Amino acid sequence: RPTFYRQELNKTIWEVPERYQNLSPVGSGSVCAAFDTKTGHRVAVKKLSRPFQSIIHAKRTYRELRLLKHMKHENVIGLLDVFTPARSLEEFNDVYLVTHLMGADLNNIVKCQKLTDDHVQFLIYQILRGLKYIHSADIIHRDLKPSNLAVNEDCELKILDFGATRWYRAPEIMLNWMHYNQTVDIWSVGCIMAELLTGRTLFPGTDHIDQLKLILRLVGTPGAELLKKISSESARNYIQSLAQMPKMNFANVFIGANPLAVDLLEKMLVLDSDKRITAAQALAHAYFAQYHDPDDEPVADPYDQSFESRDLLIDEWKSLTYDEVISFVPPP
Ligand SMILES: CC(C)(C)c1cc(C(=O)N2CCNC(=O)CC2)c(NC(=O)Nc2cccc3ccccc23)s1
Ligand SMILES: CCCCCCCCO[C@@H]1O[C@H](CO)[C@@H](O)[C@H](O)[C@H]1O
Repeated sequence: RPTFYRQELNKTIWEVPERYQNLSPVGSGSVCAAFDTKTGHRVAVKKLSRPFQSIIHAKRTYRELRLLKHMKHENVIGLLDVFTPARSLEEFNDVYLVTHLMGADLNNIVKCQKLTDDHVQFLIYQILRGLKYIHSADIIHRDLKPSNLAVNEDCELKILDFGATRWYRAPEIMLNWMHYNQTVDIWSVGCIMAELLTGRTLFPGTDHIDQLKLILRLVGTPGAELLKKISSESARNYIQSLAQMPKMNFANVFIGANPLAVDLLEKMLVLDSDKRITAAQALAHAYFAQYHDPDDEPVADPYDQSFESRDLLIDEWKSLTYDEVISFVPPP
């Protein structure tokens, strides 16, 4: 066991190994940047807020730890370390996770640099590559947005989840469909891509219903083929009295853009989730001809998420979370 030191950072107590120094808050869990003396690199340390307060908190803590231990891909957040000051299961109450610090989020980059077409190919390529991996573990992000995309000075990107969101959300989620295929994530990529291309938020909705209104103005009101799959009688009625609205031709909307980028956006921003391109299919799209390597777009090992169906006691989730802290093995 290492030697821990304590310190208070903005009305929070932080107890971490001496390994990590120069902690400075960046987020509120809450997150500090820090300097990892063992490598010389900068890290982000997340301290879980109240990890075992309820059964539901306890399950989310275990969820995040299990997920982060599983993710081993260049374009997805990965765990460098996980630690607790606690000397035993009965003492266990705090959880800290450590990852490589990337210097900026994509939101930051989009505001005072107009990206070139080459930049858009590389940034979206990477989000797709990391998504192919996440999806191959039967995980859905569900909140992909520029603030969840950490980017370095070489514009290398990783997907994470800090935890409006609305501007990037698939319309089925905002109408609580409850099913949700993984292409809800592809909807988000289409919104991100549009905004990388134009400099402007695609669907800057003011609230929940304005969000859907703006979405339908671009993509059109549901076509017969979509309406045929709608099981809920209310939904169909809720839909049939919004404005009878045409799909816009995206070629007309994203004026200056590479026609291959317009094509790909048409294949992402389809209302019917069944007809949206998959991350794997997208990686093969000619827009990414300069980046695609089918031998280097890997998939995840199988991910057991049977815990998701289980209704356990706090201390059960807590001993499970403790087990995973102990079995952690750092990357090379
Ligand atoms: C991208 C992917 C793989 C779908 C993630 C899911 C979650 C997650 O927690 N879950 C998302 C799904 N929903 C929930 O129930 C929570 C679990 C992540 N968690 C984090 O990205 N955590 C962190 C965020 C910001 C800073 C960090 C610094 C060091 C370590 C981790 C950090 S990333
Ligand atoms: C008024 C706005 C209408 C939004 C229509 C969203 C339809 C999304 O697409 C649907 O998603 C489901 C997965 O959630 C699938 O089961 C359906 O088969 C598919 O058609």
